[PDB]
Amino acid sequence: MRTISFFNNKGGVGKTTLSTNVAHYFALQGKRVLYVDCDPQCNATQLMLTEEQTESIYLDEVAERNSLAKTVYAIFVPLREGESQIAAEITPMRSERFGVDVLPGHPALSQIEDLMSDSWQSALGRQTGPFRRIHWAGQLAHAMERDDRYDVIFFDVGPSLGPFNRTVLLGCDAFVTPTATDLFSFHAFGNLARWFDAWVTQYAEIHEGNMAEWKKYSADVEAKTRPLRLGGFDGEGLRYLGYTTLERFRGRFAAEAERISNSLSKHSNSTLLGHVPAYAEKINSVAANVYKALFPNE
Repeated sequence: MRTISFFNNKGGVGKTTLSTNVAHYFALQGKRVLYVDCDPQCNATQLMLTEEQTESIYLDEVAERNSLAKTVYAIFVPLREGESQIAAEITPMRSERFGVDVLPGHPALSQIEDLMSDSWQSALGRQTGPFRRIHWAGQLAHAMERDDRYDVIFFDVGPSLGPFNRTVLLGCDAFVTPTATDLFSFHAFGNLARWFDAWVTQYAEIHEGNMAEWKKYSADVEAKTRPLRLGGFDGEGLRYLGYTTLERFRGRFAAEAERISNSLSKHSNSTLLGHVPAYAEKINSVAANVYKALFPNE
């Protein structure tokens, strides 16, 4: 059970199209894929699901709160109420087009972004409670892997790079970063590398400091901590798979990409998965490279 994600500061329509296409490809390689839309904009959601399915979730008054249970917002209800365990009981929807179950998004995730910022804050203070709450990402990945419901999970994040999106990377085993190559796009991609190095180090403390604290007040801590896939599938942490372009910076990109790769784990590769402009000729190239890196074993 692996988790991938296509993170990016710039953010846009191309990042969400690359994501969905790669997901589709993994599906073709005979793999049960789950696509979780954690973007308030719900771009990937309103793309993989038909209007039928769409107006099916966001169908007056209190009856609207029925969508909060049919989307991804659902898994957070318990965490919001104080508890420290997501709701494994999720029910995604099949995407006929892409052939991958997708967990519909919801513009109400803006409230979950506040829940994560407050959690990440307290977690800094070595508060075991919210500490294991920022691990909701891996907590979902673990519930899936355990019930053997999916082989791969795609976490589609938004442009933001605050407390929330951070907690999404914590659930990822790897991630790619699609860029644009223009001036502003690159200037942003540069600031992105700086950001990683920053929060990854902060987390490194969050982890060490919380684990040591918990451990000194319990012995079953080694088990209560299993449900939140710490470190990923191999415990080696988040891994950088490389980047993708959508010129004058041909070097500056591959240069800053290394800073990102180095900033993270050792298994981190900083190659260039390819470019994305009958057409599936280029996308196939990327999806396939992202696949070989995620599943080196034939």
